[PDB]
Amino acid sequence: DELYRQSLEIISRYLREQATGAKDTKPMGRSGATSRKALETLRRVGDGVQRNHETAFQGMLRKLDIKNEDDVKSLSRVMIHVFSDGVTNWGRIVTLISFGAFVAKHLKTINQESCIEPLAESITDVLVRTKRDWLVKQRGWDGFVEFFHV
Ligand SMILES: CC(C)(C)c1ccc(N2CCN(S(=O)(=O)Nc3ccc(SCCC(=O)Nc4ccccc4)cc3C(=O)O)CC2)cc1
Ligand SMILES: c1ccc(-c2ccccc2)cc1
Repeated sequence: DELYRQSLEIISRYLREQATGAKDTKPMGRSGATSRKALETLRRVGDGVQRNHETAFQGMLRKLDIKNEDDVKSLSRVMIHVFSDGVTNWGRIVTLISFGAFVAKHLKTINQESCIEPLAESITDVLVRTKRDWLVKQRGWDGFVEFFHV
């Protein structure tokens, strides 16, 4: 599925870039022009959310204590249910991705870099399994870039 593949492309690249401090220069797939604009957006908005909500993110990180792939697996099963409840908006979706980047930075600190790709997959699974129809209706990643346009 195309939407899953493009979402994972953006989400995995943003989480790994936040954790390592280096950009991925490997080519993107079809819709690469949109994925580059989505990453430019996440570098502005996602970095901003992590800074402005640092104390809440630290509290959530400390309580969840994600330190391995099994932790990511267990948490993704419950978060598919939690993320399905309540209103859907681009603010909620960028906060999920921003929290993923916050966790990815912590995983690099505890020498668990190998857990960033499964984390990006679970973030993508949570997002696409619960919001597929909303994402499609809101013009997908083009809609995301348009909503946060400066
Ligand atoms: C990849 C994986 C490791 C699986 C993963 C996936 C998701 C997350 N979650 C969820 C998404 N957020 S959010 O900040 O985007 N958004 C939220 C943050 C907070 C809240 S307040 C209410 C949560 C609560 O206390 N429920 C609660 C408390 C006790 C019992 C039952 C329910 C709700 C949301 C929201 O979107 O529903 C971050 C934390 C973490 C890790
Ligand atoms: C239900 C619906 C939306 C949110 C939410 C909104 C903004 C940022 C993070 C989560 C939480 C619970």
